[PDB]
Amino acid sequence: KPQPLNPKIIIFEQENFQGHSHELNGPCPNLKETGVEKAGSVLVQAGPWVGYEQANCKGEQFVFEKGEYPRWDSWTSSRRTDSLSSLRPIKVDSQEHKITLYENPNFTGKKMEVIDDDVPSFHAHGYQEKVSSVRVQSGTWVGYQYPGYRGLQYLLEKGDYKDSGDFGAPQPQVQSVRRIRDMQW
Amino acid sequence: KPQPLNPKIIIFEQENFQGHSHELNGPCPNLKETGVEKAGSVLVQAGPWVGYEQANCKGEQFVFEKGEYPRWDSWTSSRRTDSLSSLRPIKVDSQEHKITLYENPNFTGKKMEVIDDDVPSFHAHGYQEKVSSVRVQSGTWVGYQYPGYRGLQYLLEKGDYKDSGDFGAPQPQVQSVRRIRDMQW
Amino acid sequence: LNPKIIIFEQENFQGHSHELNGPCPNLKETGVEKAGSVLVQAGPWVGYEQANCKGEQFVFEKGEYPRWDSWTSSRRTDSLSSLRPIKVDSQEHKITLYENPNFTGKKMEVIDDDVPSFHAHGYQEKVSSVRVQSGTWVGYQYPGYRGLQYLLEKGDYKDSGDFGAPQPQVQSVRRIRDMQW
Amino acid sequence: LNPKIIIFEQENFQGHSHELNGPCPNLKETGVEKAGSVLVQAGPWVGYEQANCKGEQFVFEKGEYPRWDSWTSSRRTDSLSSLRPIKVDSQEHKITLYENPNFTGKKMEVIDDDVPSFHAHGYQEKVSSVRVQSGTWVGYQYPGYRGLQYLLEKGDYKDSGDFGAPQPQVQSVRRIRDMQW
Repeated sequence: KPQPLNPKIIIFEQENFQGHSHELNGPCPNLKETGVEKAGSVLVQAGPWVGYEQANCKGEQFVFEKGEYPRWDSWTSSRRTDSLSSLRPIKVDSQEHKITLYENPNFTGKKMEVIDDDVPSFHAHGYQEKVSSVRVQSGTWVGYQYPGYRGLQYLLEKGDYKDSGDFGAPQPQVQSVRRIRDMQW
Repeated sequence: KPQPLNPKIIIFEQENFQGHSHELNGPCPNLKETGVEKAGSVLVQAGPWVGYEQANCKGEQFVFEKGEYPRWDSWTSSRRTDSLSSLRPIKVDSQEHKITLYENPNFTGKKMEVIDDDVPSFHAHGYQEKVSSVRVQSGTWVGYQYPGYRGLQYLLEKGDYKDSGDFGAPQPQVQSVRRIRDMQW
Repeated sequence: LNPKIIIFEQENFQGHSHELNGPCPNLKETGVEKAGSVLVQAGPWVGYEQANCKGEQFVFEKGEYPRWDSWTSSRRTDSLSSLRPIKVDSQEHKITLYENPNFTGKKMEVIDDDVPSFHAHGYQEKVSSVRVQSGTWVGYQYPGYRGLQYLLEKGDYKDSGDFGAPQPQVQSVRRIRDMQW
Repeated sequence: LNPKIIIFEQENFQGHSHELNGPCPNLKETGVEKAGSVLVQAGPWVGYEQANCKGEQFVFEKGEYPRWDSWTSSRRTDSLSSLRPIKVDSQEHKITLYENPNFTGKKMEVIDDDVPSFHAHGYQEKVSSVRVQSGTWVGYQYPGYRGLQYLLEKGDYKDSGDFGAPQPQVQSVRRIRDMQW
């Protein structure tokens, strides 16, 4: 289906998602000046978002996340109800480290997208093709030449690498990947 | 393609996988009584396998894994050559913990297969359907009712569970999963 | 220590204190209906709505639950009827590097992860024994997995030789994860 | 400590010892052509075949490399021509729970993982401060994530109140992983 370019969330009316609801797509510090008045139920189609008990954002919050929230009890283990007054999307910080290898130079064709997780045989994660291009989004990676990080070593830090010509290889042969994980200087 | 029911590995002859090779599918404590004589190169189509320098299995081993091993230097960072004499498959011990949720009772239909990794919104790992069956292969899991492991709790230990009727739920509603990870008794 | 849970009388840990170290089907009548707290000193356990460990459930991990409002992210249950220690299927991959031989002095316990270099872990000593508890590992000579490989698998390695190490040098250890067949 | 590498004269750490704490383009001529060892006391660094840091590479992590046979899982290189400290992009998600207020005494550092219960981690004390370094976390009241939620995000929380805690109770912390939009 279509992939949202922003947070979504349809706080309802009759609970159980029955009837009469409004979709809010970004901060909304109140809820009367909303099609709705009292937080009926909640449907989250892309989050996460963080609530509040007191409009203008203060009070006992709650963290809603993709899924269905069928009724008041539903987003408060607290049994402390009096619904939804503030609704802000959580703009979550998340730290991944990605190197993405490419089939043919110029970063096109079949790729092998790896993250944090280190990989020894590219041949076993299903990639089989030669490796000619690479775009290092983050982390410090050290791509070997055979499986079990053995043979020829190549350092691969932040920056796209278009050819072995600029990523120091003879045969565009990287069987394995390793992430450097620690410094001490 | 077809999924092997056993280890594979075609130690070759002319290096670079050129010419004249033999496929070994299980322990083979020697290599003359092989189409081959001297470990030319190695192609592994399903491993891992562990070698040796001295037939009958003793000496300086090496661990080959899916991928191509183009020439002697290739599976020895040691530069200590004199090829392959013993070839045994590694029958690796690996410990995963799996709970696998099901769409319709009787463990059929759309499933959500989770491992070690805990999951909060099933709705966000792409599963959307109700949850009526479950087969707990391992680990100690505690499946909630909404996202963020909230609402109703269900314990789910080793054993298949055919209905809420036997897995204690009212509405076949498990939005989240959690693995118990530690004991202290 | 076997399971240790303390059922109290009322909120905020006041009054009636009792311990428990095993299952309990009708604790409700064993002398406990005033369940207005819960302390776990070792578990995890499980509570119930009804008794005989049947009914909507709850799980206790360890530490305080001042009011029923922790175990019932609601209130649609009954009053704590039964209890029961939980049995945890938790697998781990433990290798343990013994500096001296036959398990002595310096020691490195590795649990699931890959170690490109022992030095940075504080391990600067030789290696002579290796008693593998789970999983398939393979020990390198120098760090970064370069050098001599040493499959190390479920079992005991008596000496560096006892696992093909000419010299007792092993600076790296990494888990073998997959199985292709 | 800045990068610290010691280039030696010959095998097994014998002879000529030199330290290094920065890059070095032609160390080969700086007085070092007899590269028959390498000790890393802090890195990681990188070697080269040729000089100017150009040529087939190698990486040193920390601890001993008695003979060229570690850095060259071959021998198709030149003799150690340049060196250079490495810059590591390593992200972590650190939350740190300060027992007293304004950062004092007991403290819990959490790095990436989910903590269903602090008690089992040894943390049995209240909470009053929380200085979040990375990632989006959310603090529970009781353990198992039941109770009061507290988004805790990049920044400093001065007191339990300073992050909506009526009472300074927080037994669980779990990372928020996804972003849907």
